Formats: sequence, C-alpha cells, structure tokens
Amino acid sequence: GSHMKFVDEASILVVAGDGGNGCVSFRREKYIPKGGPDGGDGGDGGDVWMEADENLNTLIDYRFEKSFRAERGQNGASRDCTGKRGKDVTIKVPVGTRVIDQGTGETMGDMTKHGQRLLVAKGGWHGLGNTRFKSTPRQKTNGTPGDKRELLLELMLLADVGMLGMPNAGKSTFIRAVSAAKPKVADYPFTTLVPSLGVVRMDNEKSFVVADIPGLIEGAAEGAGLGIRFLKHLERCRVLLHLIDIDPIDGTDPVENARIIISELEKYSQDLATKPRWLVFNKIDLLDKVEAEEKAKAIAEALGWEDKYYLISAASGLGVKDLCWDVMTFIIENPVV
Ligand SMILES: Nc1nc2c(ncn2[C@@H]2O[C@H](COP(=O)(O)OP(=O)(O)O)[C@@H](O)[C@H]2O)c(=O)[nH]1
Ligand SMILES: [Mg+2]
Repeated sequence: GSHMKFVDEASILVVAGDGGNGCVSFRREKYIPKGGPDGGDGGDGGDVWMEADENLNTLIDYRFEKSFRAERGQNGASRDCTGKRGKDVTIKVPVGTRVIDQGTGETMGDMTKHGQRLLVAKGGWHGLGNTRFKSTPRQKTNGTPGDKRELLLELMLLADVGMLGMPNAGKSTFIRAVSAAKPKVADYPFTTLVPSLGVVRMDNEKSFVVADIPGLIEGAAEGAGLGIRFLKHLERCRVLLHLIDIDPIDGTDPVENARIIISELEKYSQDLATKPRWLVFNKIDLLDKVEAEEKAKAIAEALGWEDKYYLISAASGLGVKDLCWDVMTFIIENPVV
C-alpha cells in the first residue's frame, strides 16, 4: 500500500569549545613565609546542544547556516583563580527532528517534545594548574579539545498550507515560485510523478510547508491510501489556498469551477472543508489591473464570498510575497493545539 514520505534533511557542523589551560604560579609574599603553589585550573569548554522548538516548522535555516562553534574555556590565573567556563550554543530544531552522527551513522536522538535538549558536542575539559601537582611543582596541563561532529538532521514533513484548485490554475507554478527547497521523497517505488510539496522560507525561524492537495488525494500512483494518510495529520494544516485562474481560456466560467472544487472538498472530508480557506485569483498579469479587480470582485460576489481575497501572478511574482507573509502571519498566530 501507500508509504510515500517527504523528508527534510540538513547537514551541519557542531564544534564545542576547548578547555582553558592550567596556570603555573606561586605566592611569593614578604612575611607570608612559604613558596606556595597558586596557579588556577582552566575553565571547561562550552557545549553544543540541540533543543526541540514546537514553533519551528522546517530545517530550512540549516541549509544556509551550517556551522556552529561554542566558546573556549578561559585560562587559569594567579591566586588559584579558576578560568571561566566557555559559553554554550543551543541550536533549535522542530519537534520530530531525528539527529544522526554522520561520522558513525548512528542515531543520537529524536527530538519528540518541546524544550527537550540533546547534547551533540561535549566541550573540552579544563587544564590543571600547578596547585594540583602539590608535594613547589612547575607543571600545568592544557585543556582538552572540544568535540567536532557532523550531524545529519532528518524531519518528516507534513503540510502547513494546502493548495486547492482546478487543473491548470497555477498550483505547481505557485509552489515552485515560493519554494526555497523541494523535500526528498522516501519509500516510494517510483521516482517520477511525485505530488508537489515545497518548503517556504520567509526569514530566520519563519518557514512553512506547502502541498498540492489534489496530488495527495488523487490516488495517482499510490492509490487511495495516500489521501487517508494526509487526513491523519490534518491538524498541522492551518490554512488552504483556493487558487483560481481569473480568466480561463479553456471558456470555463470561474464561478462554477470554484463551486465544483468546494463541492469535491466537502465530499472528501468535513474537517478539510472547515479549515480556514482563502481565495487567491491567479494570472492577473494577462489582464489590465483594474479589469482584474472587477473580474475578481464579481467572482467573489457571485460565490457569496465575504472575506478578503488575493490577486497574484504566480508567473511574474506580483502579489506573491504579500500573500506568503500573510500565510506566515496566520501560521505564527495559530500554533497547533
Ligand atoms: N500568464 C500566466 N501563466 C501562468 C500563471 N501561473 C501559471 N501559469 C501557466 O498556466 C499553466 C498551468 O500552471 P500549472 O502551475 O501547471 O497548473 P496546475 O495544474 O494548477 O499545477 C502553466 O503553463 C503556467 O506557466 C500566471 O500567473 N500567469
Ligand atoms: Mg501541474
């Protein structure tokens, strides 16, 4: 049966801090009688931690920043003054992220709940100052090196945003235009004719997954099991975008097309049909600006659609970034609960 999965992947480098070094010193004070060793120990190096964050949706930021370095521990000083510990680094990933050690290929951990932490690079240990060698010792040790590790990060992706619409509305054009990356498909016998998913990156820590719903529900290569598995994680889907070709040359009338799409949606699933749904009119580049607005207002009027709708050209980019920021806003404002 149906096993297709979409997997987000990133490879990053994590480097913990080295230990600070030990110090060699002695108290040589005029009436305070002895030689007295007094060199302090170094500080331990800083650690690298991964932390699960339920507000992140994808691993997209780790395609761009790929290297993380915690701080070296401080050297020891006189008066048995032990060096300050090096500062830690925490790297945030979505809930569901599996963390693999790419050197050894072993799974280090799975980030299954909010605020959960995983140590991925242990900092070096402090050097010892001469005070530790006592029986007037002139020896000290250096701090040990911080772990250096390449991590493979893997995350099964579920749709945050669904596209709806007729064939040739511009759904895959839209998806490809907004996508910073295409996730890899796993457990699917074929390699062609995959439904369209994309990861949208708006800015740091601000991303979402967009999917073409008809590709998923039509059991095109995987059969009817795929749409059921889509429905299984529907709670991750915050909003649907009903994409409408504003002037179909195919002669078709946008109002009736819109009605067929709605009706098919309601038949398939009542939860899917009650999701927030926004009208988005596409291919406005073909028309003059004011004419597009008329045509759109008229279609909205005829559907009894009272909400705000959008006008865009998925081809040229007109209105697309504004739409994506409104989707990002909605997402940030409606976390899954
Ligand atoms: N002129 C124009 N053509 C578009 C726009 N969006 C999509 N198209 C074209 O319409 C056709 C259908 O788009 P596609 O993304 O394949 O539709 P889908 O079937 O909904 O995935 C393609 O030839 C696109 O290049 C647009 O904003 N303007
Ligand atoms: Mg297509």
